[PDB]
Amino acid sequence: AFVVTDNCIKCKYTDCVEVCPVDCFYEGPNFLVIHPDECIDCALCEPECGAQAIFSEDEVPEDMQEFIQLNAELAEVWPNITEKKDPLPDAEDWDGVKGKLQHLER
Ligand code: SF4
Ligand code: F3S
Repeated sequence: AFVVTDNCIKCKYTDCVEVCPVDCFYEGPNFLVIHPDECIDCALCEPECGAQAIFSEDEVPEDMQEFIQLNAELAEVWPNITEKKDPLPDAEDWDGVKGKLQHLER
């Protein structure tokens, strides 16, 4: 599985969904996750994310490991998203800001 990690939060560009051949992205108010059972590890979404938030599960930084099960948990409860939409307002201001997990909205 690939995993969405902290910098997606409050940015949510959604550039990643357009290349996902299996549509396994799931949508929160201010964050996206990857459903690890449906994801086929094609890696195509990784270079599409301007916030560089997406990692292969085995390359998730040590300080963001919590995001692995968080993706799995929220992918079960959020609605599927298969089409690009406008990034969140002020996404540029939050791109690069650390510890945005504290801002995650369910
Ligand atoms: S790695 Fe491929 S299948 Fe998995 S979330 Fe990214 S685009 Fe979709
Ligand atoms: S910011 Fe989030 S919505 Fe997709 S393009 Fe990057 S993982």
